[PDB]
Amino acid sequence: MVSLTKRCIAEFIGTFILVFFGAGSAAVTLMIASGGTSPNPFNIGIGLLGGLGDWVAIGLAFGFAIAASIYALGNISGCHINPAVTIGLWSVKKFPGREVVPYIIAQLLGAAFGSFIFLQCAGIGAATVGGLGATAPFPGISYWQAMLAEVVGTFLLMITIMGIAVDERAPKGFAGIIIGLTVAGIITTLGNISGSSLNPARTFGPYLNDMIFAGTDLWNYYSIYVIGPIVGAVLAALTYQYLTS
Amino acid sequence: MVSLTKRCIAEFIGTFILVFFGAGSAAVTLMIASGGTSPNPFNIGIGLLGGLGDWVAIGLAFGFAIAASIYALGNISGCHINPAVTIGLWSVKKFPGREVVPYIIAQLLGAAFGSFIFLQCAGIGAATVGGLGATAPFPGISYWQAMLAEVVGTFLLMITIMGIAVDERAPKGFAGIIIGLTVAGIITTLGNISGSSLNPARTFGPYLNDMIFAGTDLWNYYSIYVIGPIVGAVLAALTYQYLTS
Amino acid sequence: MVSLTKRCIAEFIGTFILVFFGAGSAAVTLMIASGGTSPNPFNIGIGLLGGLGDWVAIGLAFGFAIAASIYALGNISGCHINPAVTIGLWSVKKFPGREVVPYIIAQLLGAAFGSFIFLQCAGIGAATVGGLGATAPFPGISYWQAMLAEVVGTFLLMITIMGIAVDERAPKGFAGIIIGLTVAGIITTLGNISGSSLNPARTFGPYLNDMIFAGTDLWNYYSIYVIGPIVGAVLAALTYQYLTS
Amino acid sequence: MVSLTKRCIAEFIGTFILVFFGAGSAAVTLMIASGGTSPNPFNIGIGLLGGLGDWVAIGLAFGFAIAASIYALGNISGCHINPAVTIGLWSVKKFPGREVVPYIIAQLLGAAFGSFIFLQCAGIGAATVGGLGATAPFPGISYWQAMLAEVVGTFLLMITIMGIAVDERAPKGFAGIIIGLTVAGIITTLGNISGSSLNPARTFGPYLNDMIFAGTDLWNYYSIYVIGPIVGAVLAALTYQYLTS
Ligand SMILES: CCCCCCCCO[C@@H]1O[C@H](CO)[C@@H](O)[C@H](O)[C@H]1O
Ligand SMILES: CCCCCCCCO[C@@H]1O[C@H](CO)[C@@H](O)[C@H](O)[C@H]1O
Ligand SMILES: CCCCCCCCO[C@@H]1O[C@H](CO)[C@@H](O)[C@H](O)[C@H]1O
Ligand SMILES: CCCCCCCCO[C@@H]1O[C@H](CO)[C@@H](O)[C@H](O)[C@H]1O
Ligand SMILES: CCCCCCCCO[C@@H]1O[C@H](CO)[C@@H](O)[C@H](O)[C@H]1O
Ligand SMILES: CCCCCCCCO[C@@H]1O[C@H](CO)[C@@H](O)[C@H](O)[C@H]1O
Ligand SMILES: CCCCCCCCO[C@@H]1O[C@H](CO)[C@@H](O)[C@H](O)[C@H]1O
Ligand SMILES: CCCCCCCCO[C@@H]1O[C@H](CO)[C@@H](O)[C@H](O)[C@H]1O
Repeated sequence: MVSLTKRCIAEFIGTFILVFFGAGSAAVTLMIASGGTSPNPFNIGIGLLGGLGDWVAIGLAFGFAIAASIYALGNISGCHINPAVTIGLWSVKKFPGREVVPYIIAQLLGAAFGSFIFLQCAGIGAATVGGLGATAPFPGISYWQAMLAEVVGTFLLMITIMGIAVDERAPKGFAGIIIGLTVAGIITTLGNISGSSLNPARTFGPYLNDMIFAGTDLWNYYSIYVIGPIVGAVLAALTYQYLTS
Repeated sequence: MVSLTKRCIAEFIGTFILVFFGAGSAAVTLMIASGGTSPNPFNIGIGLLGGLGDWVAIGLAFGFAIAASIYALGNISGCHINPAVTIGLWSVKKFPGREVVPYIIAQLLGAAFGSFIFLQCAGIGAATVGGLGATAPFPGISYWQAMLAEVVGTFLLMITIMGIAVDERAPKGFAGIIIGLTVAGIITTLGNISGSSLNPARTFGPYLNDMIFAGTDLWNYYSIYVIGPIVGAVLAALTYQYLTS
Repeated sequence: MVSLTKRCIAEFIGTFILVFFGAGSAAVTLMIASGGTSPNPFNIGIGLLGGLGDWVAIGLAFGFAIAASIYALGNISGCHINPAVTIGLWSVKKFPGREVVPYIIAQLLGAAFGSFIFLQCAGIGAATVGGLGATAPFPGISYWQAMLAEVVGTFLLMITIMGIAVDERAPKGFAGIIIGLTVAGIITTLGNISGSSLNPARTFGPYLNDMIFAGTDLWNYYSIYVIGPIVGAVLAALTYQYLTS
Repeated sequence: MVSLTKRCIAEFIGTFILVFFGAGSAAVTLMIASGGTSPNPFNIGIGLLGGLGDWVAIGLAFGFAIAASIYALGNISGCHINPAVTIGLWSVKKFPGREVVPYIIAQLLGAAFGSFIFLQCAGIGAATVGGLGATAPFPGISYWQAMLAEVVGTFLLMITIMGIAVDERAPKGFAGIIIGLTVAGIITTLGNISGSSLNPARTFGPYLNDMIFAGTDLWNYYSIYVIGPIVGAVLAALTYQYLTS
C-alpha cells in the first residue's frame, strides 16, 4: 500500500531508533560505571553497579524502543528493522524476495546513522568507553558459543513474531509490545554472553562507527551476528510452518 | 465534548501527576544515594547504587504515571500533559490552535504545583540534594548535545503518539501503556545525557521550585528543554504525515 | 451475581496475595541487604544494593500480584482488595454501602493472614529484619508528610481505577495490568517516603503480625495509612465525577 | 486440532525456552557477581550487585520468555510448559488425562535439553558457579518452608491462569503477557526463599545437568518442586471452580 521508497525510509527510521536507544543504553551503562571495580573478568562493567538489573534495563531500552517503532511504523513498512527478520519472513513466502535487499540496505544505513547521531549526543566516551554498545563475544566465550546464543535467541524472537504478527489468529494490537518485551528478555540472559544482537544491522551500525571513530576492528566477529541471527530466524520460521501445518 | 475549562483542569492534574511522580523518583534516587562514592564524574549519583537499573526505575516511574494519566484523563482532555505534544498535534491540524495556549498554561501550572507538593512530602532535601529531578545537561555534555538528545527523544515520543493515538487504525486501548513505556525507554538511555525531559512543562516545574526554594538558577538551560522537544515533536508529526501520505 | 459470601472469600484471597507477595518482597529486600553499609540515614537499606532499582522491583512485585488478582478475581468480586477503593467506589454510588464493611473485614483478615503465611515461609528474619514490609514514615519524614504522600498516591490509584475500571468507555481487559503498573509506579517514588501503602489493609496485616511476633507497635502511625488513602480515594472519585459531569 | 505429536514438540520447545532463558539469567547473574562480597549468608550472590533488582530481572527473563512462548505456541498446544499446570488443568476436566503423561514427558525433556544447550553457550561456569539456575531452598529455609512458598506461589500462577486463560469471559490476547508478568512477580518475592520454581520441569532440567556436569545431587530437594507446585495448582483450580460455581 505504501510505496517501497517510503517503507524504506520507515525501515531506516526504525533501525535508527533501535540502535540509537538500545545500543545507546549499553554505552551509557559502561560510561557511568567506568572506573569501578569488577568482581571478576566476566563482568565487563555492565552488571557492575546494577547486576542483572543493568541487563534488564538495557533489554528494556531495546524493547520499549522496538515496541514504539512497531506501533509507529508497523502500518507503514511492517517494521522489520532487522535483516534476519526480513529474511526469515522471506523464507516462508511472507515477504517479497524483490524487496529483501532494499529493506536490508535501509536497515543497515539506519543503524549506522543511528549509532552516529548517538555518538554525537554523548560525546566520544560513548565509543571509547561504551564501545557504542557493539556486540562482541564476552570474556571466556568462544566464537561458536556466541554463535549458538545468537541462533537460540533469534529463534525465540522470530517464532514469537511468527505467532503474534504473522499468524492470522494473533490478537490484534499485541505484536508491538510482545515483540519488544521478548527482545528485552533475550537480552537479559544472553547479553553477557554474546551481547544479544539478534540483528545484523544492530551490530553493523556500532561496528562501523567504532572503527571510524576508534581504532576498533570488531569485524572478525561480525559473521557471528550475521549467520547466527539469520539461521535462527529461518529455523524458527520453518519450525512454526511445520507445527501449524 | 468536555468544556475547555474542565479539560484544562484535567491537563493540570495530568502534568501535576507527571512531575510529582516522575521527577519525584529522580529526586528520591539522589537522596538515597547521597553520600556514596561515584566511579567517575559522569555518574552524578543516579546510577550509583543501581547502575542503569536506577535509570529504568526513574523512566518507569514516569511511564507508569503517564500511562495511568492517559487512561484516567484521556477521554476528558486527550491528556497531552506536554507542551511539545500539544504543539506537535497542532502542527498537523490535530488540535485547535485556539486551545494551544490554554493547555500549555494549565500544563505549566500543573507541573509547577506538582513539583511543589512533592517538595512538601519529601522535605527540602528533595530540592537541595535531589534537585527536584530538574533536567540539566550532564557532566561533559555541551548545550547542543543535550539539544540533540531532546529532539531525537521527543521525536520518538511523538511519532509513537502519532502512530498509536492519532492514526485512526491504531489498536484501541494501547495508547496509554505504549506512550508511557516509550517514555520510560527514552529516559533509560537519554537520562544521563540531558535528563530526558521531552517536555517543557516537566522541566519548568522543577526549575521554578528549584530557584525559589534553593539558590538555583537553571534557566540558562531551559531553551534546550523548550526548543529541543518542540522541534522533535513537530519534526515527528510532519514526518509521519509524509510517510502515511 | 456471585454470592456476597464467595465474593468475600475472593477479597480475602486477593488481599492475601497482595500482602504476601508485595510486602513480602520488601521484607526480603531488607533481608538480603542486612549487614550492608548505607550512604546516609534516608536509605534504610532498601535502595542499598539496587538503588531505586530495588524500589521498582518492590513496586512490580505489588503490581504484578495486583494485576494477576484482578484478572483472577475481578469477575468474582470486583477485586477491590483495598478498603480505600471500596470506600471510594462507595462514595460515588458504585458500590453498595451495605457491603462495604463485609469487604473491608475480608480484606483486613486476608491481609493479616497473608502476612502471617509469608512470615512462616521466610522465617522470623522477615519480621525482625524486613519488618514484614510494614509501612511507616521514613527517616526525616514527619507525620503530615507521609499523610500527604498517601493521599496524593491513592489519588492517582483511584482516579486511574475510575477511568479504566469504572467508566463505561474504558478499554476492556486493560484494567488489571494498568491498575497494577500504576501501583508499581507510585511505590517507586513514594516508597522511601511513607512506604507507599495506599491501602489500609496492606498496612494492617504487617502491623498486626509485627506486634505479635516482634516487640513492634507501629499503630501510632496507622492513622496515616487509613485517613490518607481514604481521603485520596474519595477525592479522586469525586474529582473524576466532576470532570466527566 | 493439532496432532498430539506436534503439540508435544511444541511443549518441548516451550519448556526449552523457559529453562534456557529463565534459569539462564539466574546462572548468568551468579557468574557476573562471583567474587563479590555479600552482606550476609541469605544473599547467596544473586541480589549482591543489584539487590531485589536482580530478582526482578530474573523474574522478567522468565516472564517475557513465558509470554513469548504462549503467544508463539499457545494456539498449537496450549503452551502448558509446566507439569503442575497440565495436572491442574487436568484436575478440573480442562485437559485430557490421556495426554497428561505425554505433555509432562515432553516438558521434562525440553527442560533438560534447554538447560543443556544453555550450558554449552555460557561454558561450564554456568553450572559450577551459576548452578544452571537450579532451585533449592535458600540459607536458613527449611524443607517445609520452601514447600509452602512453592504452593502459595503456584497457587497464584494457576488461579491467574484459570481466570485469564480458562474462563470463557477472559479478555482475549491478555493471557500470555499476564501469565508471564505474574510469574515474574512471584519470582521477585519468593526467589530468595525457594528459588521460585513453580514448575517441576523447570527444576528437573537444571538438576539433571547439574548432576551430570557437576558433582551436584540436589535430588533430595526435588520433592519440594514436585509436590509444592502440583498441590498449589490443584488447590487453585478447585478454589476457582468453587468461587465461580
Ligand atoms: C542470506 C539469504 C538471503 C536471501 C535473500 C534473497 C533476496 C533475493 O530474492 C530474489 O529477488 C529477485 C529480484 O531481485 C526475485 O525475482 C526472486 O524471485 C527472489 O527470490
Ligand atoms: C565471512 C565468512 C565467514 C565464514 C564462517 C567461518 C567460521 C569459522 O570461524 C572460525 O572458527 C574457529 C573454530 O574452529 C574459531 O577458532 C575461529 O576463531 C573462527 O574465526
Ligand atoms: C512555538 C509555536 C507555538 C504555536 C502555537 C500557536 C497557538 C496560536 O494559534 C492560533 O490561535 C488563534 C486564536 O488564539 C487562532 O485563531 C489561529 O487560527 C491559530 O493558528
Ligand atoms: C531564549 C532564547 C534562546 C535562543 C537560543 C540560543 C542558542 C545559543 O545558545 C548558546 O550556544 C553556544 C554554542 O555556540 C553555547 O556555547 C552557549 O553555552 C549557549 O548558551
Ligand atoms: C470512613 C467512611 C466509611 C463509609 C462506609 C459506610 C458503610 C455503611 O453504609 C451504609 O450501610 C447500611 C447497611 O449496613 C445501608 O443501609 C446504608 O444505605 C449505607 O450508606
Ligand atoms: C486514631 C485517631 C487519629 C486522629 C488523627 C490525629 C492527627 C494528629 O496526629 C498528630 O499530629 C501532630 C502534628 O501537630 C504530630 O506531631 C503527631 O506526631 C501526630 O500524632
Ligand atoms: C500427580 C497426579 C497426576 C495425575 C495424572 C493422571 C494421568 C492419567 O489420567 C488417566 O489416563 C488414562 C489413559 O492413559 C485415561 O483413560 C483416564 O481417564 C485418565 O484419568
Ligand atoms: C520422594 C518421596 C517424597 C515424600 C515426601 C517426604 C517429606 C518428608 O521430607 C522430610 O521432612 C522432614 C521434616 O520433619 C525434614 O527435616 C527432612 O529434611 C525432609 O527430607
